[PDB]
Amino acid sequence: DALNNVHITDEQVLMTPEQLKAAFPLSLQQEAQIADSRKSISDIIAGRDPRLLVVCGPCSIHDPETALEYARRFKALAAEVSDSLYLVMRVYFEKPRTTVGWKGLINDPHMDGSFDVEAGLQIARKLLLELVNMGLPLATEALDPNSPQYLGDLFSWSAIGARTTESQTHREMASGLSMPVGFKNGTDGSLATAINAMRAAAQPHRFVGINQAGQVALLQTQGNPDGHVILRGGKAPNYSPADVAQCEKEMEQAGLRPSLMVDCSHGNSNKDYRRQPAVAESVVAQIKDGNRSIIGLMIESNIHEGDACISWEMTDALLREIHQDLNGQLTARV
Amino acid sequence: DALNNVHITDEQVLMTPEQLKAAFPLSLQQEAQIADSRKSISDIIAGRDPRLLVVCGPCSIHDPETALEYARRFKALAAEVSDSLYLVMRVYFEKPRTTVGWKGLINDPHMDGSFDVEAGLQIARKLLLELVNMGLPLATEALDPNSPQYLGDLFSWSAIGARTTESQTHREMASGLSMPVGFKNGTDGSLATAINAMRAAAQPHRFVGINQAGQVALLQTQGNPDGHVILRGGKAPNYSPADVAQCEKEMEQAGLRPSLMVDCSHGNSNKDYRRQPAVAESVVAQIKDGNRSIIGLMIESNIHEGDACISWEMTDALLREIHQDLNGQLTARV
Ligand SMILES: N[C@@H](Cc1ccc(O)cc1)C(=O)O
Ligand SMILES: N[C@@H](Cc1ccc(O)cc1)C(=O)O
Repeated sequence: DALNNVHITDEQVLMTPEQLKAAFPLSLQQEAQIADSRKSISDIIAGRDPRLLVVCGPCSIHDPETALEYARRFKALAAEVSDSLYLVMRVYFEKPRTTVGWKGLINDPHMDGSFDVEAGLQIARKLLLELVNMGLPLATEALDPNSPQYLGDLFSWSAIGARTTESQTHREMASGLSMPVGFKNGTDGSLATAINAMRAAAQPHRFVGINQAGQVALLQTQGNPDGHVILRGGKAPNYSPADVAQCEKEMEQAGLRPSLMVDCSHGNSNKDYRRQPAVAESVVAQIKDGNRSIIGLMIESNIHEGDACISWEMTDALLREIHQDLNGQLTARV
Repeated sequence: DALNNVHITDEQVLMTPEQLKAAFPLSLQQEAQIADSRKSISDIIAGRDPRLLVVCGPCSIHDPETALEYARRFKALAAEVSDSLYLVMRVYFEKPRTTVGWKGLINDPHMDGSFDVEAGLQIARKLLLELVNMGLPLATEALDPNSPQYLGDLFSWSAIGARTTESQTHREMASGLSMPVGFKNGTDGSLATAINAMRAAAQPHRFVGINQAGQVALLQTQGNPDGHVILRGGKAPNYSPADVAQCEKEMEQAGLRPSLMVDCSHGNSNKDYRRQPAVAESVVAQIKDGNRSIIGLMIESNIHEGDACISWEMTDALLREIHQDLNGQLTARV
């Protein structure tokens, strides 16, 4: 053709969500465990559970074995602290916002720039199934309408940022996701985008995505009742008590019940791993001081540091310190 | 299902690109016309055609009749300046840059929050076909891997921004597009993203999109040889002679022959319509003083003024004045 596919040499129909799930299905036990973790995170966000939601893990998943080692250490740490903190392992296969670099375990699993999406999807789903069998709740970030259909049944929490809310085809996708959702503030620091997205997510909507057969589809949503804001900083950090108070005020003026998670990383640490514990400790001080809107923390943490990810030893010490400082000023708030 | 589509109430398969094009096919005259306008734009970008490429039109399309009214004036003006300026009408249905508001003619053609994408696609393609039959080359912006399959056969030029380059599944989509492509600089003013994307677009690549049957597919690309940079400001405008010289320097240092278009709007006018003409005039001055890299202009222009769109009268006066000023210096470059 003179106009169509002039610069396309080949086209290959991808494996569908149907086929991926049939090749790597969930067991009844795994399904029940995931539903229960989603319910627990919903209860925490809604204030019915006193514990603090801690989404912690690597900046981006590198390979299955390292992720499993981190998961072993993380589950070990979580069993000791779960009476005050609900640890959820973030499994991000890719990093937002790059013109450059490795495309991640799903797109380039062989790590040679070959773009083998189909093998990456199977590797990722197998790894996620293994993580679920370890008893770990998993956290993701929604960046497109396709990956929820392939892998969303394995996650208990999702972050929503500008890649969703600034599209028009699927800006309302959060209202149709089966998991609790946290809405990141604007890159400039605007809370309005996150607040509007959180309010809209509780309502029925329609968006363009795919069906289980990999076909472009129009989806009608029911509304997602489990939403909260994520404070991740803008040009300047926004975790301070004054910024938290401003967030609570803007949420209350929107008619929402103030519920927010503090990202200790990117915009509140300014890309430096050394600042994350300071943000976490400021949040702990605020919770001690009768703050009730802060429902969770986000922490970027690898086995080693240096990346804005803190080392595993720092993560262990920090989570233990938070648990010791958060004695029962969290049962105080139910 | 207790895990899948909990908050989804309905799902229907959207009309495929195949079916859309079967319902609203291109006549062979329009096909040859679009191919010829693509070739002419490619010639301008490569420096074979001395004329200046001018992409100009509404901030976004409001409804079909307003678009047609604009189009008749724009075609009339294009006829009278066609020896020096090659006019291309920008037809942007979606806006980038929002989380609230009207979803545009494609998603909400009834403009009542209905999200009737299937009717919007047909209305949009009907409008585009009528615009093509008026003899107007058309310009779009690629914000999505699916909309090119539905409507790209009607466009002669496409802008490429962060929505493409800062995804990791279709970051190379431009290398597989059948039309010349302009790469916008980063929001911060960084030229590296646009330059790297422009270089990568000339190479064979792979990206995830859809086939003509609406199925998720992996596309292998041949490479797109018709690329240029779009200067659209950052934290400050970047159209000045010093900024253009720096862009030339960075492009040459990347191995690219300097070829750029100056956006007289968003970052370069500070979203103040009153400043758009000055920008354009500056570009004119630079060409009169020996510039060889500036190949085009982009102008946001509607029937009425202030949106940072300029009025049609401002547009007409500005384009005529540019045409008067440019006559001889353009053939002297090639
Ligand atoms: N299946 C997803 C919802 C969804 C459906 C279609 C999509 O394209 C994206 C997401 C869930 O249960 O959360
Ligand atoms: N059909 C487009 C190329 C394309 C193919 C698949 C996509 O998902 C997107 C774009 C063109 O000819 O320009």
